Amino acid sequence: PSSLSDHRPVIELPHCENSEIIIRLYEMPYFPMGFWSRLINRLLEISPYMLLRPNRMYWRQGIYLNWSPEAYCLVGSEVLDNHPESFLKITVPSCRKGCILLGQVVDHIDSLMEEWFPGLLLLKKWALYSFNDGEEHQKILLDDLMKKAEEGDLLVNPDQPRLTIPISQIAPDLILADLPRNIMLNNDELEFEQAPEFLLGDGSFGSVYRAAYEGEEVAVKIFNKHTSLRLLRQELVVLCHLHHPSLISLLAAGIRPRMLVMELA
Amino acid sequence: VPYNRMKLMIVGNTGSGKTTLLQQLMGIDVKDWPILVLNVWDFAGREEFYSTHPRALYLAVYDLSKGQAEVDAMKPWLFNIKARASSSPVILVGTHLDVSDEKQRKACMSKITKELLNKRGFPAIRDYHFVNATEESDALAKLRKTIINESLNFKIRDQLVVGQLIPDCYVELEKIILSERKNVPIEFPVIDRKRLLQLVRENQLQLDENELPHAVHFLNESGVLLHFQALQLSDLYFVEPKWLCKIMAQILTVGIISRRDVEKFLSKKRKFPKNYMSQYFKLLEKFQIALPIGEEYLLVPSSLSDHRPVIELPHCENSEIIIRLYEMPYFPMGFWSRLINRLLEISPYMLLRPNRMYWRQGIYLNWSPEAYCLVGSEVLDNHPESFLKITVPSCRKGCILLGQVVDHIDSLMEEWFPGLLLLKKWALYSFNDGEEHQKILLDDLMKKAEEGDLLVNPDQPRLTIPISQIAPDLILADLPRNIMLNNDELEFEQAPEFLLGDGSFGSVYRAAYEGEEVAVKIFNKHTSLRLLRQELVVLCHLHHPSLISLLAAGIRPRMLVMELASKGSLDRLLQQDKASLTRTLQHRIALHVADGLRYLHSAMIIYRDLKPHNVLLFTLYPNAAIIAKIADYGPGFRAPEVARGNVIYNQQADVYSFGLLLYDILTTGGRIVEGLKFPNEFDELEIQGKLPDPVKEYGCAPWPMVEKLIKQCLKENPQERPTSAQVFDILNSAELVCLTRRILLPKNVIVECMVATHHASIWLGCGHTDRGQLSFLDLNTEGYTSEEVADSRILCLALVHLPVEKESWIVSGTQSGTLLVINTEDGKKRHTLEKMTDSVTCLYCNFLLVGTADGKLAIFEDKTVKLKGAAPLKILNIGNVSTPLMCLSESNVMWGGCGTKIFSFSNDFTIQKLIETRTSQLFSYAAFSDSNIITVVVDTALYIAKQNSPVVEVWDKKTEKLCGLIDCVHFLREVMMSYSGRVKTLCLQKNTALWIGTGGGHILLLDLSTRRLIRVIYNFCNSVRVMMTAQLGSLKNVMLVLGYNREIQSCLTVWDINLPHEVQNLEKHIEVRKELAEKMRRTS
Amino acid sequence: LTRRILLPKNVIVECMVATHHASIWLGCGHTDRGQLSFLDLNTEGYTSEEVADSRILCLALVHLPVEKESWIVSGTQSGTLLVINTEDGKKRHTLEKMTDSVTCLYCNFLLVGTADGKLAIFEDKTVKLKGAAPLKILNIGNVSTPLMCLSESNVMWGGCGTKIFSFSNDFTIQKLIETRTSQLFSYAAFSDSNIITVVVDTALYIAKQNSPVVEVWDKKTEKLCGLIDCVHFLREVMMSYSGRVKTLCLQKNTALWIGTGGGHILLLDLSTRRLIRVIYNFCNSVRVMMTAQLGSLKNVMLVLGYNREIQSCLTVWDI
Ligand SMILES: Nc1nc2c(ncn2[C@@H]2O[C@H](COP(=O)(O)OP(=O)(O)O)[C@@H](O)[C@H]2O)c(=O)[nH]1
Ligand SMILES: [Mg+2]
Repeated sequence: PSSLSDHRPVIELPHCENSEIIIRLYEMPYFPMGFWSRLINRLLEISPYMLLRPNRMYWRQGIYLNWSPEAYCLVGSEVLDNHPESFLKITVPSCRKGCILLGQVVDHIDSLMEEWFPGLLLLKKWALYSFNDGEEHQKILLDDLMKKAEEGDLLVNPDQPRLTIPISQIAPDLILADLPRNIMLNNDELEFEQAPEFLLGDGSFGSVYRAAYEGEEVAVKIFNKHTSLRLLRQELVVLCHLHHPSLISLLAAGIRPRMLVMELA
Repeated sequence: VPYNRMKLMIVGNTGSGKTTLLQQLMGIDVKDWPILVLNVWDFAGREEFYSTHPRALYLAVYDLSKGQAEVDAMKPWLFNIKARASSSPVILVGTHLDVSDEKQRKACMSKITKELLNKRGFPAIRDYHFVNATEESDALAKLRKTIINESLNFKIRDQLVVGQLIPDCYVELEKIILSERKNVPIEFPVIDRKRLLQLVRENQLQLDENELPHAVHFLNESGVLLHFQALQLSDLYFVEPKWLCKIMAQILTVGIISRRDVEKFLSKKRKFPKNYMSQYFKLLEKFQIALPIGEEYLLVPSSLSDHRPVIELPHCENSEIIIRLYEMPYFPMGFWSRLINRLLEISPYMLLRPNRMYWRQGIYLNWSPEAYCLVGSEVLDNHPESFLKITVPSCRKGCILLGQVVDHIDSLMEEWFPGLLLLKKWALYSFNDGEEHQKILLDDLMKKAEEGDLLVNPDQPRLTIPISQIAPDLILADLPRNIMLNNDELEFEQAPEFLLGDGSFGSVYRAAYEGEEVAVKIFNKHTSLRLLRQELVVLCHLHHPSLISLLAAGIRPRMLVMELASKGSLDRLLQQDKASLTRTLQHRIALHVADGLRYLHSAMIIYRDLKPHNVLLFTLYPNAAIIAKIADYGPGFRAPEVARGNVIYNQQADVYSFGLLLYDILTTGGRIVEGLKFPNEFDELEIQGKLPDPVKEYGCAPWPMVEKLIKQCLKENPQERPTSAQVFDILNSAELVCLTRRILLPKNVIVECMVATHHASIWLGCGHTDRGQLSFLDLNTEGYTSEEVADSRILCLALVHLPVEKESWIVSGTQSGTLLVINTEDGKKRHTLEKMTDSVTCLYCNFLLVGTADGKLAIFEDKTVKLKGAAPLKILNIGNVSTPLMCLSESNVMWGGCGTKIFSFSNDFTIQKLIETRTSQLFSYAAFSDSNIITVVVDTALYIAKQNSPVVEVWDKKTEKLCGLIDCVHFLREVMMSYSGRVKTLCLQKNTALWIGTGGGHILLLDLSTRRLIRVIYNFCNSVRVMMTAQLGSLKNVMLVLGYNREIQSCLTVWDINLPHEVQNLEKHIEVRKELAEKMRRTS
Repeated sequence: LTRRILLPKNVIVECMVATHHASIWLGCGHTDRGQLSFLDLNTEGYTSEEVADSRILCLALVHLPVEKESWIVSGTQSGTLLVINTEDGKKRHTLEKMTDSVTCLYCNFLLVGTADGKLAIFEDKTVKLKGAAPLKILNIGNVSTPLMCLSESNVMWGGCGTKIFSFSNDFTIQKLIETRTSQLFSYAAFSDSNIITVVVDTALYIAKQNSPVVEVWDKKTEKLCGLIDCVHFLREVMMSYSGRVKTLCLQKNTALWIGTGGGHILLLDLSTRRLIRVIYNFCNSVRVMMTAQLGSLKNVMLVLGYNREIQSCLTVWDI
């Protein structure tokens, strides 16, 4: 109900320690009233089962949702002392179900950034993290995190190498661990040469080649430095629940190469 | 102080004129009469109080113009008076003399000189008068003088017997309370605030355990307030007499009435809490105002029609029915309402509901033409004595009904109308249908029952009757088939060598029955039959595995054949064979006793006698279905509460007694039992409740859980003590059995690592401070010390044992990367080995393996480490600056964790395989898979726990493949942010038990052969830090679990390594006996 | 045949014997003196003549085809035995008076059961003598324990008090079963009772006085084989029906007829112990039942009872 105030109820949560949760921040000074009405309309679509209608508590500029002690998802606006630039904050527990809830939410937020703010892409994406429970969190610009995601290593403290953090915890929606089990790319089965002899076609995202995934010729979409990672999962969203004999099915994704594997015949 | 107040009880029948008598002299109208202040209670109407809740003088008032008939009517009143206060004075006053000819006066005069003044059974009427009218009279002047002088004489009589006079001195504080209770203004005068009122008046009679009970006792006897002591509205609900009497009397007058309609009226009359209303109804029962019929109805005995409804019984010929008569001089007041309450529960099927009818003076139950029952009053001409008649049809069900009826009648009289036990019992019979019945006393039939003969007509031998038809309750024909005595099985001699014991009931002999050892109770000329049947009633309907059952009864020689214990009583075992008394046996005994108590308490039976002398053992074999039983269900070992001799027994008394039994079991020496030999200290000790620490005082091996159970059980306050149901639940625990020790560490001490000495003490690290501090725990004395030994914080400890060189050293790896090596036999021998290039993350040792934070593995030669500054044999680079080594396991090939890879080593320290486990992310969740390995357990598969994972990975070392996942969250998800589900440590036992510690205070026991949850051990502490497997100095294997208990508290818990087995075995044990309980109860 | 034979109003019968060759002798229970009545089944005729001072307790037929004569022995309350020739009612003989009253008779030789538990045995042709002494006398019970059931079905089963006897060819007690041990089953008031009727085939069927059940005993091991619950069967039927057993008759095809004290007669199959059929409301109270053949040799059941105005009724029931 849009008639509600921006009240934020004192709800005791599970997963109170820093390592118990995932925190994603979206910075922008102001999100023109109506933004959160559109946001909640798209937030009231979240359901990890699709890959239950819990005691959600709408906060006008965000929502509680609740889900379960095991997996929950809080989304809403925030502001800090001496930090007038407002921001969105997402809190899910550090687990796959939380990752799923997060992944669906961040896609809804970005689709809103495309919808409510066409062409704006402000909207700074930060991974909030800590090397020790009870300590102060630090922020990673996801652009730099993606530079490190390419490496596939942990966040390594250069001054104290003894402190390292899994990138997948830092940003669960960066590495596709929340996919339906049947489409996680088996890197030991994707016999993809990437040579011109395998070229089938192309597109704005990059190029289409062929590969012997699990011994079968499949089509492969290489997101060749044309907004990779992002477009890849957005396509996966379209592919999810897309089931018809006349259509090209998904034969596993592949976030590490940014190469979607599709039906070829 | 010299209390000068006395009660005046005025009794008589309605219309006597007794109130106006009182008026001139000066349910129940209560007023003071200062003369000496009398508390006058005028029983105006039929106030059952004289029987429902009976320093007083009785004034018996009757109408002389009615005559001798009225005199006889007063016999029940006199009986009742004698029955509760035979020593109290009675003044008999005839009224209406001004309308009664002296003919009646002298007729009644002679009547009382012949039948009351000189007749036993009545409370020796002290004096008497006749009064013309309540206008005034010389007779009344004399009566006043008589009342005064006689009440003085009475108190003199009390001084002669009781020791108290009309100025007897009572504690002044009780007198004060009387005044405090006088001053009470409450809308619904029910008092609980009395505790506060005690505190208002300073605090007098401060002995709540003794003086308080005496004050209350006094307050009822003195006529001040009302306790109602098994009601819920009893102890904490003191009620104004005026309301109790008024409201209940009114409701009677406001005959079957539904409960609900009564509730409706009551809720408008006086808005009582529904809780109080449930008690209200219970009070109506206890005060004989109304009896429960169905759960929705009340009988309301008073006012029931007194015109016995026309009932035509089936069966007419003499031989078709059985008749029993009870001759009485008069029925006691309330006799019938009490009798009815008992008879309503009769049923020939307890081993469709009956068409019940009520006469006030009788009950008719129908059921079926096959079996029905009529009980009611009948009177014959020329036979002043009133009497009961019981009629049942002559068949087995009819017999069963008869047995129940006569058992209730005799029990009624024993409890409520003793003195009669008069009650001439007659049986009716005839030798030919169509003729008249003949009477015979049951005593004579018992004489014939002993002969076993037919009743034979002394004039004509051709006419005989099979005794059973006349009296099927003299011969035990109403027994369950299961307990009829088979005379071809029972084999006994009654010879001296078989005598097991005796008592007021007769004697007990050892015998054989169906090839088994049994005990035979013989009622050898001790008011038998009645005692026999009482025991039969109690024994039947109690069918629990922990009780001694009945193995057939037989009237022919009047016997009860019961189970004989094989190993004898506990007391003997305690003093004769401690070797049998193992920890396992002891626990099982405690369970079996607790069950018996739970059962008997649910059966509303207070045992009142739990001592070692009453516990019987049927086999010392620890793993048996039934081991201990409680004898004879239905000294200096008393609860301090009941030890006062001024309270009533209840379940809490038994619980306290149980606790003492448990204490006695704990100390197998029976040390407090040995204390009995000096009873002057023993009985008082228990009264004091100041028992010594069973461990420290007697040298008894620790047994926590039980130790606190005893403390919880033996509390001074009855309301604080645990219920017997709860006691059992506590005893029903594998944790109870297997927890052996618990040592708390000093406040604000944090231990991050442990090394037990395999030979009885533990070396402890210390992560509380930021300084290399080494602590030490002595398990033999629970001693504790600590000293700073290094600069940076100690991370890992390891024991170097050189039995060849006869020495051993503690290797302390720390944050600085140094290795401090200290001789266990000499604290002065401290030295440092070659410093590592990074901190030490783990140690293992033969070669001393040092795993450092930079992924480097140093290997030191076995003895070489003795030298200061010694270098390692060789050094390997496994990981890197960001991938530290964290685990060296071995169960002679090494396995271990390095970042996210699993390595393995040969005896030449060469790498035999680097298994990258990152690929497990295809299953589970990538942030769990991608995390540093904490520990590696090596069995027939590898068990991997990673940092902050909730999932344990199972790997096939033979093919290097993921073979399964263990979801710890799932297991605790099944259990109803302490539930983090984070895996802390893994220990593995070669009997398939897998021990998994976690973030919260839980330990999971899994079955390696099936990957299944055996049990969740929990509410251990705040968080589990480390777990070790270690052999004690007794060679017993235990788990050493060190945890946090945030108030930074930490502690060491020692568990019996066989916990997994105890969990399963106990569960089985409990279930088997559960089934047996149902088996027994169902047979009946 | 089911012939409903009615006798004169207030006629009461205490004993019955039929000539197995078509007529029945009946004892006049309604009188105060031994009167002997006689029913002619061929013409439905009925008469009576005085035979004794005391009443008749039991009648029996003595037949000597070698002598071409037959007699009715009258066992009376007096203990005397009057022998009455049926070919000549005036030709009467006398057997030695018993020590007590005669409860039962069975006739080669005549067995005489008495109230004091004795069994006199009179040699067949002593029936022609007056003041004749018995062949042999057995001491079975006593004054408190009467002998009452003589059931040959070639040895004699004896019902005396609570014990079952079996007598040899020379009157030796072959077997003795005290049935008081049956109290473990049933109910003591029934178990402990005088035995009235004993029926024997493969097992013994014991009807005790005032019992609603029949005991079944194993003649081969002397053990209780089972119980027949008559009142149960009447319970199955949808103070007139007390269920007390009055008489047991048994045909070789296991047809056990149980006459009760009411108007019902229970026919039961002893090969399965299963109720076959109840005769409903035969009379108000069945007294005795006898298996016999008519003049046509038709096998009928002589069901004698009362329709209480005592209306004695004999139905010549169709077997
Ligand atoms: N003639 C006469 N009648 C009396 C005497 N005392 C009482 N009664 C009558 O009895 C009545 C009092 O009865 P009460 O005491 O209220 O009834 P109770 O409590 O049921 O006995 C009054 O009517 C009196 O006049 C008396 O001395 N003489
Ligand atoms: Mg009055």
